[PDB]
Amino acid sequence: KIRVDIWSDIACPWCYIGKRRFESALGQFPQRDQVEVVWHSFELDPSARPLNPIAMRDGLAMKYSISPAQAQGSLDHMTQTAAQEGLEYHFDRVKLANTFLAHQLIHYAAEQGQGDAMKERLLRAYMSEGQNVNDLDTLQKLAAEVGLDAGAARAALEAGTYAQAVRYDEAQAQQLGITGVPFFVLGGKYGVSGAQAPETLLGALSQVWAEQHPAPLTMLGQDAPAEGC
Repeated sequence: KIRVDIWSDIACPWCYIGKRRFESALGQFPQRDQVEVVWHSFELDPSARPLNPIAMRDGLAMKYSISPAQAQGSLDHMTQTAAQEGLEYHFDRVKLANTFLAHQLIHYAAEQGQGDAMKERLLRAYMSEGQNVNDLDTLQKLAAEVGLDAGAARAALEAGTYAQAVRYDEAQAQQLGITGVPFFVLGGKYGVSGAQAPETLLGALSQVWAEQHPAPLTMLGQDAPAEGC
């Protein structure tokens, strides 16, 4: 097996682009059935208020200290880039929500083996559908659409069951020196930073697989005294 640990935020347009680019690489990878993908929580703004009422453009402009026009240029670039991945962004509709509860929902989903589908649904909800991913009703609905037990998902969110696990994911990232997302870890050994091209990720997958499958040796001589486990 090859394990791929991916750190990502729901509020992260480059993370969604990166998810698609990774999926393209994985589709090209002959041993894709041997790959285990695990999503890990990362918050770009863990101190974000529950819901920040301003436009994403203005939020971005404040974050990077730039003009509304250049902030718009940035949004436009990301929109155009995402369109090449089949993604239709609607930044004008984005609700600037704290994503802590959404990350908790992905943790809930992953216990049911639906981590990726939940991650995917939340990215779409955030980037394309103008949904508030801090809103409990909204999260419950999205859980239902993914095929989860909507009532159980809601209860887990209200109890904060996966809160610690999310914070641990975030601490893990800090310890690994991960300061920007999306970030890929392969085989617990190799780091790949940002929304890399499919070719790069496919190359990494292939490199790791090859490393774990050396050519069999040609044995010489007879077995001599040896010790084993």
